[PDB]
Amino acid sequence: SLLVKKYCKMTTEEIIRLCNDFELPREVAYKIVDEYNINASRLVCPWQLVCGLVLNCTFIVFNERRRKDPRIDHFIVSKMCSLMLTSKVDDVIECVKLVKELIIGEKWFRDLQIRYDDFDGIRYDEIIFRKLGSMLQTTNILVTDDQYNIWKKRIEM
DNA sequence: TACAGATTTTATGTTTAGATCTTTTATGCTTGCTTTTCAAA
Repeated sequence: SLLVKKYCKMTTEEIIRLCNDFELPREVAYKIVDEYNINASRLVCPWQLVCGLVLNCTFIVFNERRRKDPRIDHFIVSKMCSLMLTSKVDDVIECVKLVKELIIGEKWFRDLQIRYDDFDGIRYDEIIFRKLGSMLQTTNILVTDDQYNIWKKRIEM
């Protein structure tokens, strides 16, 4: 598996072509390249770092269609194990959980979360009522209005 | 004015909460030396 081999050396072309497999814009891929170039000589398994960075970027870039459809979350992680030569899925989840704490406090990741409105999966208007202890926050019991509208369109079609 | 009772004043004892200083002991930095896994060939 690609998550096991150590001390690999990579080119910029491999990183920028692996970034375009998941449909990322140019500046996000450039920030992924720069985050790799900062920690170039102080790295053990670069494939894990690149995999988890392109993951944590493509949940943020594709959060709204993940809210539209949940199985895309099972589609991006299925595309990753079909490229990283890894049989199981839990290694990729532990990989992204491990690389998440390395970029959490940085300015570019904060600006990405601001610009694409991810904030660990929910809007600012929802997270400011969840942290305040507002009981009037939207609970995860009923479906959303857009989901009800597209379901009613599916019924009428 | 006048005296009985209530309250204040002054004085001392009892117990608790806490400060300050002193002494002995733990701990952390410094320097030198030796062990032991780690990225590279």
